[PDB]
Amino acid sequence: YEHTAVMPNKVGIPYKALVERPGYAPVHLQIQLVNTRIIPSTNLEYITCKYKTKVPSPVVKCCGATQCTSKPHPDYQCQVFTGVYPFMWGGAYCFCDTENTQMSEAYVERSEECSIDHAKAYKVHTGTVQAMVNITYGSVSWRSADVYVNGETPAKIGDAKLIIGPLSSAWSPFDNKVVVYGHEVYNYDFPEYGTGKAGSFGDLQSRTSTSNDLYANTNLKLQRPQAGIVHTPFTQAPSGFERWKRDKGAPLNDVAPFGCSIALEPLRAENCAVGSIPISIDIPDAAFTRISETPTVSDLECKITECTYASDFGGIATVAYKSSKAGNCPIHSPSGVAVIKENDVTLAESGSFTFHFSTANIHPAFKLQVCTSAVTCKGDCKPPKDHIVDYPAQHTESFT
Amino acid sequence: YEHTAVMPNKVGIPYKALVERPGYAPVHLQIQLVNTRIIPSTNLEYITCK
Repeated sequence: YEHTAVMPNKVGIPYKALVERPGYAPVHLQIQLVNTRIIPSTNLEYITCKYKTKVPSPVVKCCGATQCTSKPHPDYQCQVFTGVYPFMWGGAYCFCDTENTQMSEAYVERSEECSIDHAKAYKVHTGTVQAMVNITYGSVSWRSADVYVNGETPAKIGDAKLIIGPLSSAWSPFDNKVVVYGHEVYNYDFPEYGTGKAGSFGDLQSRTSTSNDLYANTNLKLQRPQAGIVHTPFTQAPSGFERWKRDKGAPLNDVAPFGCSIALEPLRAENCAVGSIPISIDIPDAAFTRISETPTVSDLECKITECTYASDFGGIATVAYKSSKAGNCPIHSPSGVAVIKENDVTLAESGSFTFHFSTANIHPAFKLQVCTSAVTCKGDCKPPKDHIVDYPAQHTESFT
Repeated sequence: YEHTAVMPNKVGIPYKALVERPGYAPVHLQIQLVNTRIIPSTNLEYITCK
């Protein structure tokens, strides 16, 4: 009843296996993986965005110098100039000709746009993956269970209880350093907090949008106003966050192999088809029925009808059933050569019922198990010319 | 599927060909040539009369 089985990690591929429960009628299983969310553990480092040089009003003493003070503003650049003669609309501003001094100061403050648009640095750990599994086994034909991958957690939705994982591959598309920009994910190597070079990425680094303190290395340097005019000419490197926005690499959600996609989320990488899962499930004995009730289908034979050497269910075959009583009968092929989309067939008195399947061998010689009745369906297949189908469901490529 | 086939250039004959695309039932096709006009390119030279 406790059917342990390793399962390939695919999303849209069934796992219709058969339970070889002694003393009772065998019961088919069926497992599907809707999602394979990874959700690695993450730790935010800092957020960067365009900055705004909030330059306050200059201090202009008409006759006399004025020493500046080292204010605690981030990247607070202050410098005093000498020998200035500012004009304004109302005429010349002072009667002195050399004692005029200007005290110009400027500091970098994060732009108002940071509230909505801002990159996010992230350092990630291994984390723990989760999956949504649908199991339509036996006669219940339904399940809607969210499960983990750790090799301890039971999942007991409906009547059956089972345990999943751990994954065979520790492959994580995320790197140790991950940069998230609004909706797309880039595995860019942000240097560290409080060390960004001016002009490059992370010129302005804030711990959090709420955090008041930040790290603004913009190489801001004021210069003398020209021709006696009241303003604050400041020379600084162009916004580093503006750069790398128009020349960033391909997002990780567009270069991650194994068909894995990401989202603005706990950063799960869903549908990351890789490795296998050691699935173990405990079927309740209630679903089991006495073996003495299943009709006998011995002395039957299998005939191939038309097999296509393709990926979709192009293979069909007719089975000449030789039964005694009437009832349901699970069908399954223990061999991985062929996969049968058909799940249950009712048996009449010496009837014949076609079924569909798919295979990957030119001359498929696969065992067919029919409610405790073995038969080999040997035949021939033909490759298709119009290779236009859904994604392959045979998942059995090997030597042919 | 793309049933490529050479058939004789005749008028009164069905070209009963089967389409054996795997996965589906074969279907027959009938082809007949009612007309075989050639219509070569021409260029008027001149006109003569009594």
